[PDB]
Amino acid sequence: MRQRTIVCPLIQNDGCYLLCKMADNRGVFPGQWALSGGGVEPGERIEEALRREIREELGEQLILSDITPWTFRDDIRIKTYADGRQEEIYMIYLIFDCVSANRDICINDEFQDYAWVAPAALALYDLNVATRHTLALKGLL
Repeated sequence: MRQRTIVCPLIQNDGCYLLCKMADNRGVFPGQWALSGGGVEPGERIEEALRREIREELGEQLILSDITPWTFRDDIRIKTYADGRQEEIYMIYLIFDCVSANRDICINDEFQDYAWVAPAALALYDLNVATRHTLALKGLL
């Protein structure tokens, strides 16, 4: 029963949403599509954590017009060990609406590809579970 808080940006430009394709040895299923995001370090505000993770994962050339808190949600993930023993990980997600003023992306090693996706197409991507739950809540699927 361990605990993680994740800050997640939902980045939009010109009506399209940014999705990133996870690198081939990341995730339980490799090469799923996802929102970027990460944890909040001791000593940092949640918006400071968000902006740092954007720069790290998507590069310094991406210019944000604004960032607004949207909503939160939670999930339990199970980690199953080699002998079938399990541990639960309790995740809280803090989701921000982000509008970017441009589309210049430089992905880091966590990702292998990215796309700017029309809302109608989002559901059809092989989204990871977290990303599907988030976009579903937003009414985009």
